[PDB]
Amino acid sequence: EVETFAFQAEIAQLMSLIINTFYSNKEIFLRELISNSSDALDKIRYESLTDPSKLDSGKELHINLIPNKQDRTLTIVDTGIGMTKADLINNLGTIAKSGTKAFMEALQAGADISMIGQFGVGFYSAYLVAEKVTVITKHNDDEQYAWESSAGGSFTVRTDTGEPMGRGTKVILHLKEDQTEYLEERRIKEIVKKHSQFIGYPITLFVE
Ligand SMILES: [Mg+2]
Repeated sequence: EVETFAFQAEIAQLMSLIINTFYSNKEIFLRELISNSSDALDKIRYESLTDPSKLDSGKELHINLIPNKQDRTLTIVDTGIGMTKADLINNLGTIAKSGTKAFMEALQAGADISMIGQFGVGFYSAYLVAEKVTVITKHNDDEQYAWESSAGGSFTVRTDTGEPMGRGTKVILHLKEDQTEYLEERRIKEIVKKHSQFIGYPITLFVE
């Protein structure tokens, strides 16, 4: 059973801007996703100080980057806090609406795409390089869900029956045809070194 939801207008506009604006420095998408993973890992870490039981779903806190040329996907996996169904449908868009308006304020008033992360909506930079984004996520006390969107104003949520995750998030980037460079090891390495070198969690770049 797949449910289909409309993005809030403001979020749909943001996604259209990202997809349509001429902007050659597409590589910033990876730092934004890794940053989001790091924040999610911080979050489970501090929540589990006043509730150790939140770590029963997994104690390891790390990030995997997994390229698959056969599927043409780049997956950013973390064991962070993950996201509830209530997050995926409502709470994320509630928070993102304000940060989206600030970001588009600055885009005309002293800014370029590369500061999208300072307004909490860096996730949507994924559409610089991905034609479709699939997000698998598992939060404590909720089930595992698959969120999916190829933009166009809508997204889907379903219960995930695939490989169970324990706790965390997988962002699966289905790369555009002309963006397979982000499957190449040298390229991913270069980008992580340039923009993500001081993240306080292990980042494992899988090979192949
Ligand atoms: Mg929305």
